Amino acid sequence: GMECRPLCIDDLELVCRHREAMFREAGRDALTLAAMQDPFRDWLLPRLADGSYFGWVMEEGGAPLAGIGLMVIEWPPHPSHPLQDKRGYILNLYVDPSHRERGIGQALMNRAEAEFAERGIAFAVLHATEMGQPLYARMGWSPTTEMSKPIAG
Amino acid sequence: GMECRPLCIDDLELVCRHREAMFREAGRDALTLAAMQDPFRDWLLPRLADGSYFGWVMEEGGAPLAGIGLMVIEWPPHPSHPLQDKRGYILNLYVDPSHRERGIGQALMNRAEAEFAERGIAFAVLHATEMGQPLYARMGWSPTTEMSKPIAG
Ligand SMILES: [Mg+2]
Ligand SMILES: [Mg+2]
Ligand SMILES: [Mg+2]
Ligand SMILES: [Mg+2]
Ligand SMILES: [Zn+2]
Ligand SMILES: [Zn+2]
Repeated sequence: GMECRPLCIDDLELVCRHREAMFREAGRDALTLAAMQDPFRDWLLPRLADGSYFGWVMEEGGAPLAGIGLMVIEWPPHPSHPLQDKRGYILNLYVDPSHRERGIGQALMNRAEAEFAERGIAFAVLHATEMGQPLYARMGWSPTTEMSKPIAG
Repeated sequence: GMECRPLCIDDLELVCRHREAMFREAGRDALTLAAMQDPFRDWLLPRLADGSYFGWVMEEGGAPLAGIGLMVIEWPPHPSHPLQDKRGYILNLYVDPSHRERGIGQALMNRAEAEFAERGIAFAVLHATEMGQPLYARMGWSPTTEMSKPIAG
């Protein structure tokens, strides 16, 4: 059957694979993801260790098919969370391509949101792929007013 | 004349005033901003002190008319900055209502972006108000795929 478990330190490679696959499928350049590979792994390692990167893995008979990441990031108190100097952040949601008609992505999102609730977090954000956006909207997520610009990059 | 200067620790109250005015004018609830007031001030104080919140003030004959804030936040290496575990963040841009036809907002944005360039930052983000958005777009800023959801808030 299908079971969910918390991420652990031994999931380092899994998370890196999920991140790359998610971005590749969303149309990011393979060479850019190759440049990101080692920097991301080096970033993730200590944060799995100290729990600042947490999340959940969905497994079929013990084999990981999907994963999600979550963080609680420092943020200035804000009208969406006037009393809190933090917000939730969801990242690296990836579901195996042959297992996308089973509610896995929604199940992992539910686990992530529930974890934020348990932690008393007022407000959360994520950066969607075009593929994920309809699910997030269905689940009560709204587009923000964020904008971006390359500076030296 | 009009002169720009770096923010200093004595600008604590100025920055808090700018933040409130910016959000009020953007249509955020006055009561919510009132709830944010003390938490935000307490958050800002040590960060002005240590430079993690930096920025610039525009003055007319020594009287502050406008300000902008900038931070370099921790972030996982990402396809928009594959080699860097950080991104630039711009916040609290406010211009006195009687001085909005003078290019001040664009001038402060230019100073902020140049500061990020000096610091070798690859990529930056901001959260726009509807009022600011046309300027940012003119200045080469693009909407992101960020979405948000209240959790316990
Ligand atoms: Mg283990
Ligand atoms: Mg954002
Ligand atoms: Mg001073
Ligand atoms: Mg964002
Ligand atoms: Zn299966
Ligand atoms: Zn004047």
